[PDB]
Amino acid sequence: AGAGQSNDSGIVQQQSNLLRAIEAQQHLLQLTVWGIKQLQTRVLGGGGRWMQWDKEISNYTNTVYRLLEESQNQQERNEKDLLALA
Amino acid sequence: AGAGQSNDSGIVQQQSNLLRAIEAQQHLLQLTVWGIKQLQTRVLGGGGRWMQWDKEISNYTNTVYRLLEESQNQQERNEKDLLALA
Amino acid sequence: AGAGQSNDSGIVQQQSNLLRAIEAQQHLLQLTVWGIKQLQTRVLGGGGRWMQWDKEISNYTNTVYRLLEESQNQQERNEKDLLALA
Repeated sequence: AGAGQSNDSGIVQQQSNLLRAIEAQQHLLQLTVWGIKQLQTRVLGGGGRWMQWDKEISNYTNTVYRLLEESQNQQERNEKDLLALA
Repeated sequence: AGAGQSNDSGIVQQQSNLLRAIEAQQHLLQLTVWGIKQLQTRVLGGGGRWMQWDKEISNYTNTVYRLLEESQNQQERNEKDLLALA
Repeated sequence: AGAGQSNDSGIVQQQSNLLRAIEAQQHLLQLTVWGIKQLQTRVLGGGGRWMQWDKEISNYTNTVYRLLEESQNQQERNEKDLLALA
């Protein structure tokens, strides 16, 4: 009962934790993309398949962004709902 | 009570969100591996430590895959169980 | 009721699953950083912006680590709390 609330609070906290981890990993991913681009641009050039790659990176980066936004909104909703619990 | 159900529904939705985010990040990871392979193959060759790297990438990619599969199954189970709630 | 416990157990299991996935992806990330470093060191050298990059990678890697540690602790707490449920 009170046991239930504490558990729920712990699970909601845990979702915040995991969201935070995925966010930091997204920044790591973008840092790796930067490094690869610095090498590809310098070593390879040249265009074409790398244009495919660039757009593919962009597409997936944007879906992660949208997912993280949706997850942020859901997190605040969940935290609000947790706080209204009897 | 009904408050509890809404919270639970929100937490389950949140797990789906995070699963989706991790899936998209996995695709980003594979895109970065592709780019690194394109450079390594071209610049470095050559074999050996990069064979270690390739198998290491494969091993970890496979555990993520298996984890995502297990997570998908768990998600459907959770969603089924949520729906059976009184 | 018992329905509630099973759901909660499923959600806690699901958090463990996602934590595991993020952990494996972190190892993949470090493997990609290794490969990029092997190319940058060989092709580019040279220092400076790559020193920025190295510290940036380090900073974010450390926050993921700390987040994963915090998430591990939260997971054990949640699992303990789940087990004390009536």
